[PDB]
Amino acid sequence: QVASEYLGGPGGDAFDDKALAQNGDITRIEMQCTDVATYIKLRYGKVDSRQWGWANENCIQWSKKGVKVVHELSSGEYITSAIVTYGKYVQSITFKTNKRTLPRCGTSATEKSVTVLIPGGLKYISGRWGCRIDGLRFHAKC
Amino acid sequence: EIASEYLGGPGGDAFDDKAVAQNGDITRIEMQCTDVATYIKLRYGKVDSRQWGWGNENCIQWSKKGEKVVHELSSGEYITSAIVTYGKYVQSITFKTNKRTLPRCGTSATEKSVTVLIPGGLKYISGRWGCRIDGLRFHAKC
Ligand SMILES: OC[C@H]1O[C@H](OC[C@H]2O[C@@H](O)[C@H](O)[C@@H](O)[C@@H]2O)[C@H](O)[C@@H](O)[C@@H]1O
Ligand SMILES: OC[C@H]1O[C@H](OC[C@H]2O[C@@H](O)[C@H](O)[C@@H](O)[C@@H]2O)[C@H](O)[C@@H](O)[C@@H]1O
Repeated sequence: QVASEYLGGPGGDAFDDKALAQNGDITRIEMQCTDVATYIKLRYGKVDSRQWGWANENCIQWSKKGVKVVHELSSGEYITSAIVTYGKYVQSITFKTNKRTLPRCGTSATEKSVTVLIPGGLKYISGRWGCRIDGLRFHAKC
Repeated sequence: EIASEYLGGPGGDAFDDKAVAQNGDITRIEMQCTDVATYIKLRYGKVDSRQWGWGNENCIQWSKKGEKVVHELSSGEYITSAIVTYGKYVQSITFKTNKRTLPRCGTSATEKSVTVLIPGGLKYISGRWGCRIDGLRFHAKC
């Protein structure tokens, strides 16, 4: 389907939620948030993706960890906007839906910022990950 | 029935290519480009819309005019995203197709910027217009 550019750096390993997204529309957003966003895990219908980020609790060498943040989406709710700040890594993620605007994950928003609009709702993410979210790409439904 | 939010300001007169787009898929982008994009005019199959912008030559009293730019789409090529900078008006537009990123219309890109995904390809545009492009809304095929 249509996809944004890749937002972030070259580190970590690639991931692509495409196949998992065939289970259904996103029903839930889970992140771990401190001064930056250290992982992202979407639920597609009733099936969670893997935890994309914070590979290991020993990641506490190079960044704060943060607290788990879960936003359950209501039926018919979908993600229409993602504001991402990023350089070598994704720094912060602010999601808006057709129903509400969620709090930013990542209190520091000092890196270069991009706003991606997804009419009809986000279908899934891909990117790269390890101890953090090295980068994100946003995929539309068609 | 999927469409982006309206990007731009309240001036001009509303336009909507919904009807003229029954003539077929977009085959050409014609714009007028200086430091801003002053008009847009898509061709739907063989039929052009009216010129949405640069109402008349007295508009030179308020902004530069620019040069006509035409991008011909090949069969099976469709517009999949637009980077739009905008405020009171549309400032610049960089269209991307499933085959290529095209040159930007409007050399100045200093106003708020959004990357609009257009799922399934652009079906048609709506917006508002006068001496320039007050605003745009992208109607997706999805
Ligand atoms: O996802 C971020 C990062 O995770 C892993 O690297 C973690 C740190 O390892 C150190 O050697 C380096 O000095 C730090 O900058 C790294 O954050 C992973 O090995 C790497 O590929 C990822 O980019
Ligand atoms: O399409 C933009 C603009 O076109 C016409 O306005 C042109 C200018 O008129 C002046 O009075 C005004 O001070 C300027 O800001 C305008 O650019 C149209 O009348 C207007 O509705 C449109 O916004």
